[PDB]
Amino acid sequence: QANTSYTDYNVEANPDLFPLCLQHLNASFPDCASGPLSLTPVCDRSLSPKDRATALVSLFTFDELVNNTGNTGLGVSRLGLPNYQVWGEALHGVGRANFVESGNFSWATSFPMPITMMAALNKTLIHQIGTIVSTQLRAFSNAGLGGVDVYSPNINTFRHPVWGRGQETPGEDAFLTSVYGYEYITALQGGVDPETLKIIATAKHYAGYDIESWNNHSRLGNDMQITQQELSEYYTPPFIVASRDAKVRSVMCSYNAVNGVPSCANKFFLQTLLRDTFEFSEDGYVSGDCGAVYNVWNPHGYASNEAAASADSILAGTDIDCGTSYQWHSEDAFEDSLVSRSDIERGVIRLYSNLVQAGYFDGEDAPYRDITWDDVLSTDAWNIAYEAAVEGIVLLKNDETLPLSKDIKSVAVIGPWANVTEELQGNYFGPAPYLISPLTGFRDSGLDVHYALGTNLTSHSTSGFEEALTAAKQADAIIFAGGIDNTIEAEAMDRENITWPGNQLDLISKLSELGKPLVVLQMGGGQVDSSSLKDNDNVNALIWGGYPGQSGGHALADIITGKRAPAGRLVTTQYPAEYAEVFPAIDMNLRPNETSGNPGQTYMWYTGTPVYEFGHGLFYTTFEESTETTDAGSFNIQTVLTTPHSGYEHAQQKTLLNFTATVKNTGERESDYTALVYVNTTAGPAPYPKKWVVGFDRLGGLEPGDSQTLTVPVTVESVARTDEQGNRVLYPGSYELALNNERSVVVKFELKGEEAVILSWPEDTTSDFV
Amino acid sequence: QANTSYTDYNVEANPDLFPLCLQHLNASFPDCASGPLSLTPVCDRSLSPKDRATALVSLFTFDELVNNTGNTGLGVSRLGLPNYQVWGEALHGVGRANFVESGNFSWATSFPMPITMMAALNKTLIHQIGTIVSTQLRAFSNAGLGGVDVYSPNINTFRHPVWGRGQETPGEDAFLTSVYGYEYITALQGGVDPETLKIIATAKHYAGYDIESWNNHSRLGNDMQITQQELSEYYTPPFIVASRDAKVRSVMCSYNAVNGVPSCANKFFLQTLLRDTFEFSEDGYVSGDCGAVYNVWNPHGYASNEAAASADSILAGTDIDCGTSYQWHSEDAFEDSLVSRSDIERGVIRLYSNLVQAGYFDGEDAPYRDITWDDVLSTDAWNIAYEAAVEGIVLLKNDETLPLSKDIKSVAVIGPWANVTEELQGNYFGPAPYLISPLTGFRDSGLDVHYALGTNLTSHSTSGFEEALTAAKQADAIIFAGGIDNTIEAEAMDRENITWPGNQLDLISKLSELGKPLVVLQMGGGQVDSSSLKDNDNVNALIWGGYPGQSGGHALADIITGKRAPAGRLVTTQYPAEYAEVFPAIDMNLRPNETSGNPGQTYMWYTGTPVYEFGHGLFYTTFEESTETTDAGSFNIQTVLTTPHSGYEHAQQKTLLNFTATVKNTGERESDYTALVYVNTTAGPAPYPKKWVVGFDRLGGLEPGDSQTLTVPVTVESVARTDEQGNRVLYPGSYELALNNERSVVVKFELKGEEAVILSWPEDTTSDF
Ligand SMILES: *[C@@H]1O[C@H](CO)[C@@H](O[C@@H]2O[C@H](CO)[C@@H](O[C@@H]3O[C@H](CO[C@H]4O[C@H](CO[C@H]5O[C@H](CO)[C@@H](O)[C@H](O)[C@@H]5O[C@H]5O[C@H](CO)[C@@H](O)[C@H](O)[C@@H]5O)[C@@H](O)[C@H](O[C@H]5O[C@H](CO)[C@@H](O)[C@H](O)[C@@H]5O[C@H]5O[C@H](CO)[C@@H](O)[C@H](O)[C@@H]5O)[C@@H]4O)[C@@H](O)[C@H](O[C@H]4O[C@H](CO)[C@@H](O)[C@H](O)[C@@H]4O[C@H]4O[C@H](CO)[C@@H](O)[C@H](O)[C@@H]4O)[C@@H]3O)[C@H](O)[C@H]2NC(C)=O)[C@H](O)[C@H]1NC(C)=O
Ligand SMILES: *[C@@H]1O[C@H](CO)[C@@H](O[C@@H]2O[C@H](CO)[C@@H](O[C@@H]3O[C@H](CO[C@H]4O[C@H](CO[C@H]5O[C@H](CO)[C@@H](O)[C@H](O)[C@@H]5O[C@H]5O[C@H](CO)[C@@H](O)[C@H](O)[C@@H]5O)[C@@H](O)[C@H](O[C@H]5O[C@H](CO)[C@@H](O)[C@H](O)[C@@H]5O[C@H]5O[C@H](CO)[C@@H](O)[C@H](O)[C@@H]5O)[C@@H]4O)[C@@H](O)[C@H](O[C@H]4O[C@H](CO)[C@@H](O)[C@H](O)[C@@H]4O)[C@@H]3O)[C@H](O)[C@H]2NC(C)=O)[C@H](O)[C@H]1NC(C)=O
Ligand SMILES: *[C@@H]1O[C@H](CO)[C@@H](O[C@@H]2O[C@H](CO)[C@@H](O)[C@H](O)[C@H]2NC(C)=O)[C@H](O)[C@H]1NC(C)=O
Ligand SMILES: *[C@@H]1O[C@H](CO)[C@@H](O[C@@H]2O[C@H](CO)[C@@H](O)[C@H](O)[C@H]2NC(C)=O)[C@H](O)[C@H]1NC(C)=O
Ligand SMILES: *[C@@H]1O[C@H](CO)[C@@H](O)[C@H](O)[C@H]1NC(C)=O
Ligand SMILES: *[C@@H]1O[C@H](CO)[C@@H](O)[C@H](O)[C@H]1NC(C)=O
Ligand SMILES: *[C@@H]1O[C@H](CO)[C@@H](O)[C@H](O)[C@H]1NC(C)=O
Ligand SMILES: *[C@@H]1O[C@H](CO)[C@@H](O)[C@H](O)[C@H]1NC(C)=O
Ligand SMILES: *[C@@H]1O[C@H](CO)[C@@H](O)[C@H](O)[C@H]1NC(C)=O
Ligand SMILES: *[C@@H]1O[C@H](CO)[C@@H](O)[C@H](O)[C@H]1NC(C)=O
Ligand SMILES: *[C@@H]1O[C@H](CO)[C@@H](O)[C@H](O)[C@H]1NC(C)=O
Ligand SMILES: *[C@@H]1O[C@H](CO)[C@@H](O)[C@H](O)[C@H]1NC(C)=O
Ligand SMILES: *[C@@H]1O[C@H](CO)[C@@H](O)[C@H](O)[C@H]1NC(C)=O
Ligand SMILES: *[C@@H]1O[C@H](CO)[C@@H](O)[C@H](O)[C@H]1NC(C)=O
Ligand SMILES: *[C@@H]1O[C@H](CO)[C@@H](O)[C@H](O)[C@H]1NC(C)=O
Ligand SMILES: *[C@@H]1O[C@H](CO)[C@@H](O)[C@H](O)[C@H]1NC(C)=O
Ligand SMILES: *[C@@H]1O[C@H](CO)[C@@H](O)[C@H](O)[C@H]1NC(C)=O
Ligand SMILES: *[C@@H]1O[C@H](CO)[C@@H](O)[C@H](O)[C@H]1NC(C)=O
Ligand SMILES: *[C@@H]1O[C@H](CO)[C@@H](O)[C@H](O)[C@H]1NC(C)=O
Ligand SMILES: *[C@@H]1O[C@H](CO)[C@@H](O)[C@H](O)[C@H]1NC(C)=O
Ligand SMILES: [K+]
Ligand SMILES: [K+]
Ligand SMILES: [K+]
Ligand SMILES: [K+]
Repeated sequence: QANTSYTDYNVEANPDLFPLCLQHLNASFPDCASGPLSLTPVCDRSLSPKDRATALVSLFTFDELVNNTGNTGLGVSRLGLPNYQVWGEALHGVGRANFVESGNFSWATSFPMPITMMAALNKTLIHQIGTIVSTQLRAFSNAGLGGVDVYSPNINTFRHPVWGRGQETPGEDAFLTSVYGYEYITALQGGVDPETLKIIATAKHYAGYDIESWNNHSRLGNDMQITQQELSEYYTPPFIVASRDAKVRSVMCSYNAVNGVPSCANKFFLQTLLRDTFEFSEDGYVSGDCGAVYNVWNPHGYASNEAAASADSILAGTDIDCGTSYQWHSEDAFEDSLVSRSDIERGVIRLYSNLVQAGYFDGEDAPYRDITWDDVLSTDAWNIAYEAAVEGIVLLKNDETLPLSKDIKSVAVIGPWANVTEELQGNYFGPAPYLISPLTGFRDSGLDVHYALGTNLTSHSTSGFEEALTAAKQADAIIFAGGIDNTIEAEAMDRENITWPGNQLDLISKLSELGKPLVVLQMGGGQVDSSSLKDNDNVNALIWGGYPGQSGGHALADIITGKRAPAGRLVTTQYPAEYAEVFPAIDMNLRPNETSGNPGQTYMWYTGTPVYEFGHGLFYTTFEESTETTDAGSFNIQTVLTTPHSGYEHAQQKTLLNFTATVKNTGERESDYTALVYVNTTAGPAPYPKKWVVGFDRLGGLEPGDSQTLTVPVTVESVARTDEQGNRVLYPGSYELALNNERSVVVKFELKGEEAVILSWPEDTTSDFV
Repeated sequence: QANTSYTDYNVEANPDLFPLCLQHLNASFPDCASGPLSLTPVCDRSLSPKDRATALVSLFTFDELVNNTGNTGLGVSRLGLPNYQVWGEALHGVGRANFVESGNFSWATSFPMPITMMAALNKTLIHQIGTIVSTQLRAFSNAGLGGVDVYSPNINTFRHPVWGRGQETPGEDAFLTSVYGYEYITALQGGVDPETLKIIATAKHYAGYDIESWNNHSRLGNDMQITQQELSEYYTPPFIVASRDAKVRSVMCSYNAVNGVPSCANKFFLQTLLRDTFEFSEDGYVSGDCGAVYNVWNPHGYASNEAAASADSILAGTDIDCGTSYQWHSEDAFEDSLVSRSDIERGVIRLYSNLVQAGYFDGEDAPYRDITWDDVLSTDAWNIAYEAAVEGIVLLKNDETLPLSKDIKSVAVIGPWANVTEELQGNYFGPAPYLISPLTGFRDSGLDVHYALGTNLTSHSTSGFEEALTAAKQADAIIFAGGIDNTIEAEAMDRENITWPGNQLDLISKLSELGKPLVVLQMGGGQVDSSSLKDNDNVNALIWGGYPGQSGGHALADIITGKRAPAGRLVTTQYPAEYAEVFPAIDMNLRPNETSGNPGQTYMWYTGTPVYEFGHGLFYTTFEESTETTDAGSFNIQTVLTTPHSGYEHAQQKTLLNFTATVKNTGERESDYTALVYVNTTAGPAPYPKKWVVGFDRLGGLEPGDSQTLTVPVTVESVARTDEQGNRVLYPGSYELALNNERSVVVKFELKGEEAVILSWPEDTTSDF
């Protein structure tokens, strides 16, 4: 929109937002004791949030209203209503507060990226990180340095491995991503529809959004073709959980179109599904992504100008524009009879219904107003950022080599990821209190360190190889730190292949020839094809370290020395290189299609051979896994659905059965234990998935010789399939539950009786109406 | 459904309901102190109604749930959840409680029918009647003789004069019917979204429902073709007001189809309009009319069988079935994958959310649990049923014969409506404490009364004429009581003409030849063509008495003797007879169509000459009306919509201007004064309405020589028209406001600027999908 020459947004994936949209605001609170609103209904705490917000908005002029329809809400000076910034961020830490240069409020805790947080398979960790982030956000708000809503979490799935924003997600699985959303959202908001909202969370990006730019296909003009079956079974479940179960107060509509219609103008998505099917809060608001309303016109061409784009997005259910479309074009829309004043008010009322419920109008003694800089210091000092990295690092390959023997006195630390700063933080980060590189972690370890760069991330020069081989020949062991970073994968920048960059694999190869223990760190969010390292017996160990955050280097060193033990697992598939060449990344069809050369997408459908599977991870000990009951027997679909469901809003939320096993540490070292529970079946119509996740857990601190019971509740809805119309359906037939990729424990069950619908999927009558 | 031989419901207008649907239930309250529910969340008074209702429904088995999807909810004995009857009625008084034969709870106050209540043009009267009905319903509830929801009020409009249920309505105008609805609903519920609901009201019948049976077109099979412009401008506003403004907690979906789709299976009506456009309560529930879900299958054929009818109605948003379709076919629908269990639960959760908000779970000290038989007696003793009849009687014709001069000592009281009982009550009534006929009113007046039947209502016999002509010759003055009743106009029985029945006009004609003062009472809800009486100089006076309720004869006699003075006005058009012969009553098009022989419908569009107009009524005095400012000047549409709107949810609810006039009693008797304020314009699309109502009021007790100020707020929304897509739009141009049919005061105003949409009408993408 603010471009200075011709810009084709069908190819360019970065919008050009106006400075008003990008402006940070100095935050403050309305004065309900003595200000102009003090004797008016918005300041009457006996009324509902909706009645208070409706009363406030009735006091505005139209010009005043329109100035508060965008993220940069200019306020209403006449009424003592402050400016209010909707555009906050908290992907993995406070991200878009008004950080000062130094001293108080100059930093916030930088956790690992979500892709690393999820690899821990610890739902309690995601919840605790959300509670700290929520506290830190409220500290910035009380200092005047931010608002009380954030555009987090990202609960899209990492469906295709090239995606430049997969790093922001909990991986490729809808079950894990749903649970991540639930934990992070309920932590941010301070409970499940609580008395006072702590931070308003925003589930994004709804929906069908998982490509930035691949092969020139800009997100801003992408029109993704998705079957109702796959929309219902895969592209929407995280949002169903966020809306129905976590009770999220905001959803962000995506830049892209689906089946012809931009999300923010998509009456089927916002009204028929989110509000009428997914039980979205009656007071919930939809934010457009930043420029997405403008994109309804340019470049989608769904509306013929920006005033018509604004009207179509408001009438579909986009309440707040991240942008300047509503602020600068809603008056023209009104004067051209495209919208009523009441239509424009509806979204601002919803926003302020949530600010009322967060205590914005309730004065200095309301909940969470007493959080200070000292609460940022004391929550950071818990070192949960370090704990998260320790739990989410994944061991892909090991012989005897890790943890390093007491005989290893010196390490050569080599490669582009060894000496780093902000690379540790991925994207959507604020300033950190410190950043510990892998180099620094080893320097702090008390091993002798010999550092050589060796090669840059994307280089075809061997200039630095000799210095690196020299360091390696004189050390007892070699740590090579490489992979990808946000110079390769970012917002508006998908990868065009899924191989290691530059000549990193060539230097690793030469390092493997020296007769020394060789440990490789594969960093970054997306996976790279490590088949050459898998196959090389002289590459002794391989770790995926993701984006490990402010304490990353200490976590990596502590795992490598065995001060801590790994138990993370991959939450995406590491595909072979050819996967990214053989079919278009914009093909949204999950099921294999030999005709189109689609081999099937994600661990659920892929018919090829991963380098390392979804759910792969190794330990510093051995486990023996067994169950008392390998055959859980039969359950009648009609019986399970027709008994009472005390404690659940819906019958299908009940536990169908517990997956239960005995896990014994039969090895030499204490370790945590991570478990994924997969279901597979021939029930329902072909084609059939290989399997799908129905549960997960992390057990803590199994000492050598000790046993712990694993108990994973498998719900009725977790084993439902999806019919060709998008209905969620329980089908009669044979099922198996399996522990991990190797299926160490298998529990069989049968569903008897007739098919039953558990979710009725509404017909899309709006997207193609004439 | 329960028919014993083949029944064609395309022609037959009465459903055959199963006895379970029709069964009255003994009412009781769940025990949240000591019963099985006491330790569960539905008995936790700290939670929301919705959370409490969701928690209750989660305790049920599916078979228990399904037994509570119909109006006759069987309860859940395991949980101590009582049976609960959703089918209550309170059209104009308690109507469907478990009345006992004699003594306490054997009767309730029987007010005039709505059509007579509205003719008073007294919005406070409608509210006060609702408050008394609400209090009497609560007395029956506390006695275990009723529930706490009613299928009232009827806020359809009396669009076509043949309709057998027009009597139940506030007349043909959408503004009046919207105000009636708002006042009666807020009175029933005990406020505007109050803390505790008093009685759950149900706006009915949504939508396009205004024909029973005319020319064998049964309501059960009728598929009414309505433009989006007329659906928005006329057939839905009373429901928009009921939902948005009165905050009604229930809507009843109608028997008929509109534009191919039965109302109860109509996603556009229930979801896109009522829920997504009209701000229906997030906890509100839709009831089908009694048998309506069954009719989605038989006879509409929208669904192929009763299970599919049930599933389509649930998915569209019909929460509760008045009938046995949900109770006896829901399980089949679930087992055939037509609905989920959550789909079936949604409607019962909505019903119980309202029952929780009415204090149903809150025990004997909850609000309204202290109302007893004492409160029926004390509210009845206020005599508001009498006052309503006095205020809603309409004087159509008079030459100073009324009120009767003191020289009249004897009256001949003749005709089929003289000696009556339940005729006074119209329909949807319970037992009354007493019923005063016109004959008893005159016997109580201290006039000497000579009674003669004269003729029966629908008679081809002159056998009683001689005895009536004799009584008339012997008396000083003749009162003829006639018209129509529920033997002519009823549910499942439209009129086939709009003329006086039998030979009543022949006997009046003969009585007009005797050189005595002659007063005719035209009784019943629909109008009959009284042109022969208008034109006969020897018919001295004509009164429209509607259905005037338990005290009706005292109200008529007190008007006629001048103990009270009439001020009511007609709330429907009295059309000439040929109006009911020249175009089909099932044509819903309001705008005149010369090709189809449609002359335009209602006072807003009719291009013919009424016998007596909508808004016509006479007084026992003369009034002089004037205003200081006849030109209120210009208003800019953008300016008016862009200033603040403090105290209003919507800008368009603001007053645009006040219509004000000085009204002086220039005559010799104290009188009330009634006013209709009409607007007319050349703004917006042709064709142009003749006029439409934007306001009304009733001033009280103007003594001779007394002046009062009439002040009627004209809101921005009241003068908005409707475009071809159904949007409510304010148009620039020239407007006139006019006091009454004679336009005694005219105030001009101009709107300037650009058209503005004040209500965006959503596209119907579902009806033809
Ligand atoms: C899956 O992920 C889980 C979640 O992350 C992992 O569980 C976490 O493990 C961490 C690492 O061990 C624990 O971190 C250490 O915490 C202690 C402080 O503990 C106290 O406070 C904790 C936080 O409390 C707040 O948040 C919770 C949870 O949301 C609330 O419930 C509280 O009310 C409180 O809320 C406030 O703040 C929030 C956020 O702003 C707001 O939202 C609220 O409104 C409030 O303002 C709390 O969790 C602890 O509670 C545990 O311990 C209690 C007994 O002490 C016990 O009653 C509780 O039941 C709970 O018990 C369970 O957990 C403990 C956990 O270890 C078990 O032992 C127990 O048996 C039960 O399972 C507690 O109240 C902190 O001091 C540590 O930091 C020091 O040590 C670390 C080591 O890593 C160093 O790096 C630091 O630098 C630091 O060093 C200082 O102190 C040293 C010792 O004194 C000293 O040596 C140094 O010099 C230096 O001064 C850690 O930060 C974490 O508590 C725990 N979280 C939870 C929820 O359990 C889980 O392990 C993981 N894996 C698996 C397999 O599950
Ligand atoms: C348009 O229609 C209007 C509404 O019907 C007409 O106004 C009505 O006129 C009638 C006839 O004159 C009059 O009837 C008399 O009422 C006498 C008792 O009055 C007191 O109580 C009533 C009822 O109170 C309850 O209801 C109202 C709400 O409707 C509520 O606000 C109260 O709190 C109370 O609630 C309780 O019951 C309800 C229902 O069950 C529950 O919901 C609730 O929980 C409670 O349990 C009040 O309305 C009266 O209020 C008037 O007087 C007070 C001050 O005294 C004023 O402050 C108030 O504004 C109002 O004033 C208006 O009316 C009075 C006359 O009453 C005028 O003087 C004044 O100028 C105003 O017009 C009282 O508090 C009752 O004793 C009397 O019965 C006796 O006479 C009859 C014959 O007439 C005999 O048969 C009897 O046996 C008795 O001997 C009679 O019933 C109504 O009170 C009045 N109603 C209202 C709402 O104003 C209006 O005339 C009409 N026409 C025009 C031109 O406007
Ligand atoms: C679930 O997937 C597992 C793993 O592919 C299938 O395993 C086979 O089961 C049969 C017994 O029915 C054995 O004879 C084979 O040896 C098994 N193969 C493996 C790889 O273990 C299982 O059949 C699938 N179950 C369903 C119900 O779909
Ligand atoms: C409002 O309606 C009145 C009719 O009541 C219109 O007044 C008539 O105007 C025409 C001019 O076209 C005259 O021929 C008639 O004599 C008028 N009749 C009466 C009874 O006054 C009036 O023009 C309409 N105004 C608008 C703005 O539509
Ligand atoms: C910006 O790009 C658009 C096309 O996306 C174009 O129409 C417009 O002219 C450009 N603006 C400027 C100032 O170059
Ligand atoms: C709207 O915001 C602009 C700045 O973007 C400001 O100059 C203008 O005064 C605001 N309008 C009103 C009515 O406050
Ligand atoms: C910095 O923060 C600490 C802890 O909340 C506080 O004591 C100190 O007053 C702050 N400094 C200023 C300048 O406010
Ligand atoms: C590490 O990188 C920093 C820049 O962050 C650079 O200044 C420093 O010289 C490098 N350290 C070594 C040992 O080369
Ligand atoms: C690595 O990149 C830096 C920054 O461009 C450059 O100065 C340096 O020469 C490169 N080193 C090698 C070994 O290529
Ligand atoms: C498989 O791909 C081919 C070639 O694009 C296409 O014609 C066919 O519709 C696809 N099948 C499905 C199930 O989408
Ligand atoms: C599953 O295990 C949990 C935890 O022990 C238990 O409370 C629950 O009753 C079990 N559910 C079933 C179906 O066995
Ligand atoms: C009732 O009438 C229907 C047609 O409406 C017919 O199908 C059915 O057989 C009748 N029932 C009986 C028992 O005659
Ligand atoms: C209601 O109570 C009466 C009196 O005990 C009893 O005769 C009748 O069977 C009960 N049930 C119904 C359903 O009316
Ligand atoms: C459902 O209602 C019938 C009566 O119509 C009754 O016999 C039956 O017991 C009820 N079912 C349950 C589960 O209560
Ligand atoms: C009937 O009502 C009166 C209240 O007027 C009360 O005193 C009496 O006890 C009641 N009769 C019975 C038998 O309950
Ligand atoms: C009036 O009708 C009643 C009830 O039909 C009848 O019993 C009575 O005799 C009639 N009165 C006269 C005066 O005919
Ligand atoms: C009027 O109808 C009644 C009842 O059908 C009949 O008994 C009576 O004889 C009729 N009277 C006249 C005058 O037709
Ligand atoms: C007038 O219509 C009624 C039904 O409303 C009918 O009984 C009567 O025969 C009709 N009169 C004539 C003269 O056709
Ligand atoms: C008038 O009626 C005719 C005949 O039914 C019809 O074709 C025409 O469309 C109608 N005109 C309007 C404006 O509806
Ligand atoms: C209109 O009349 C009402 C009722 O008296 C009054 O409150 C209001 O202020 C008046 N408004 C104008 C514009 O005069
Ligand atoms: K492949
Ligand atoms: K009679
Ligand atoms: K006519
Ligand atoms: K105002």
